Amino acid sequence: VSLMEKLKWKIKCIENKFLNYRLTTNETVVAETEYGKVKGVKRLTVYDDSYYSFEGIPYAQPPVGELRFKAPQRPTPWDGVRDCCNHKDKSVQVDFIAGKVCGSEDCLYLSVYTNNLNPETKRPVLVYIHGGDFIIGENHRDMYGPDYFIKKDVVLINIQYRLGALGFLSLNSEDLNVPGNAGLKDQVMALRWIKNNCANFGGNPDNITVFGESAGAASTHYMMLTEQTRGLFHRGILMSGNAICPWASTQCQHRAFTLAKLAGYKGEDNDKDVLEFLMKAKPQDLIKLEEKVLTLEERTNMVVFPFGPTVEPYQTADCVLPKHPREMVKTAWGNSIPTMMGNTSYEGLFFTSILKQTPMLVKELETCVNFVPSELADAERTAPETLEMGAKIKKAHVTGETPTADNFMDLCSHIYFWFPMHRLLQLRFNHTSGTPVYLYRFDFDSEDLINPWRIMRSGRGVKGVGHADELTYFFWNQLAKRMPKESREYKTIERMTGIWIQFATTGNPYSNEIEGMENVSWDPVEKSDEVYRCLNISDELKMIDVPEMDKIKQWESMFEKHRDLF
Repeated sequence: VSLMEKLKWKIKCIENKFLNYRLTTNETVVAETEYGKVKGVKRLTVYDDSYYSFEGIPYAQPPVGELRFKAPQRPTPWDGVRDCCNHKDKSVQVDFIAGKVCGSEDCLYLSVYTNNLNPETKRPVLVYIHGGDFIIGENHRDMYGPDYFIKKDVVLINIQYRLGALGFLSLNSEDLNVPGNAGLKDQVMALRWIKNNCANFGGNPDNITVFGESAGAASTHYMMLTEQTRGLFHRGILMSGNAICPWASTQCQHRAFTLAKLAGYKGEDNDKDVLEFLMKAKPQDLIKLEEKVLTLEERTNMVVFPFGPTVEPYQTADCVLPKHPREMVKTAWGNSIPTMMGNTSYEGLFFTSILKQTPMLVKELETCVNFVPSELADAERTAPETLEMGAKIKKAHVTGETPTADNFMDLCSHIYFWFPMHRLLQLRFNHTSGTPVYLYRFDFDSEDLINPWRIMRSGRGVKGVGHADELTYFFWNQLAKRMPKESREYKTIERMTGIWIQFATTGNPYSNEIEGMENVSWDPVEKSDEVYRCLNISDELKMIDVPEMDKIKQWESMFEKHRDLF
């Protein structure tokens, strides 16, 4: 991120602060929770809709002191009224734009938003789990404003959960009770809170939808896989990711020692002494060092992140992931709830600036051996069969004589999103009984309305619909502006929130009351389908054969002689 955009961002932060003052009314309201009363505030949007805002509702004890690295514990109840008229801290993380550490360990909070606290009928509850690679993100309204959803009669809830090493440290020694996945256990405890408390805000605990994008989609899928959450919610939406994506899990049990050493630890590699050191470290020091944790060997083997969701080494009462997510799909309660999945039309455009900084990355397309799924590749990636699989990847994506950056980004869309989606659909068909799954493809490009993640990846002016560009049409943010009612952007906001609300309500994303959806016949994907069909959202809403299908089939062909691994 350039100094020019950093200054522009700081200017936007200040302007947003004063806008939020002008959007705050003097009307406050009290609601009940199982732990005590909370005070919220009525806010306006730039469109002059209004909503009640409760931020900083605790769903767990602050995970500090002896509770660092542990599963969340239920919070202490209070008498009186807890002030929820302002946001709390985000989880400790490196700011995606400023590049300095921010946040606090005191971050286990959720926010609840609704246009009417005493509605005439109990409302669908939509629960958003943010992405950010399990290392960044927040429920702050400068990124995730509820202003578009609250136009309609739903309850919207945005959760936080622990990030980075603080959320995902994992140690083999059973006596230490640090098995991993604390941040996913935070999500579990928040979902239990939502089930138990949403009725106090007008919500229907029998009609909860969990949705999330990127690592939030992997998170939502994990919440559909684990026995810990069986029956807690009723629809799921996986936006650009799932839990069997190769980037969505890692075995990180040996990395706590490495992190401790980077932070000044002088002792030996045993879990007890390593944990003792990490319990005393300042949290900012651990988070700032996370980028250095992966070893030369792990980088060589293309490990994505050092700490993240892991297969837990031993069983505990709160265990979320007892087996690899591919095996968990086989018995998952969430296979039996209505599900919607989708991606954008140029997911890999996300890598534009990375390829500008290091153009030699395109040389990876000469053989493509480094993109072959690890379960199919030999250890050295030199075996003739591995070169043959790489050649199939190359044929799918290299469209001219010499590989290009655009070819690289197209490949990225598939390795990180489309191919894992295909593998999940095919795996899940073998372990479900007719519960429908619906596909969408987000294909609406505008540069009149943008979001902060385009700036974070240095993508202003870059044409195409990249990863996370759809969030602009779901959430208000501090870079947004009021759009005319007749504008293509405004209509896209109405269509996207409208489809998500319709799916959350009924488990079927089609409604003739959504403009442009009248002539849509949106069937779910069947086991017998050889070509997937999806609702493509552009300036129009159209059912189409997934354009990515041919390339998806080319990736699948690598498994022809290894079908047991597909």
